[PDB]
Amino acid sequence: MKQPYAVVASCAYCEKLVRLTVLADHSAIRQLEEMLLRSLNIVCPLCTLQRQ
Amino acid sequence: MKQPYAVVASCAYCEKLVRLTVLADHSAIRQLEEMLLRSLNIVCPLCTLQRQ
Ligand SMILES: [Zn+2]
Ligand SMILES: [Zn+2]
Repeated sequence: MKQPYAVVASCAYCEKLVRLTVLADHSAIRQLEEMLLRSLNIVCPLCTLQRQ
Repeated sequence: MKQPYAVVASCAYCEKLVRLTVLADHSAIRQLEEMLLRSLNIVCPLCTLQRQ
């Protein structure tokens, strides 16, 4: 069962919160949240272009 | 070494392309791309709110 899930994480560069939605099984969401702890950061729309 | 990486994937709901940037080590990016094959989909801004 894939389910919709709201990901919330601080931008790599500016620590603004970045919100994105994914559709994923339980284990993928658990995996993603584990990645977000240390190994992966998401980037906000402005920093994704460069200027904060 | 974390590096910036442009993720491109089709929206779960509408198959519009969704682009996001992450900062991640090699193995995390490999892991993410593996997830995107089957177990995880990202969702575009409009579908993230509901109306396509
Ligand atoms: Zn930012
Ligand atoms: Zn969409």
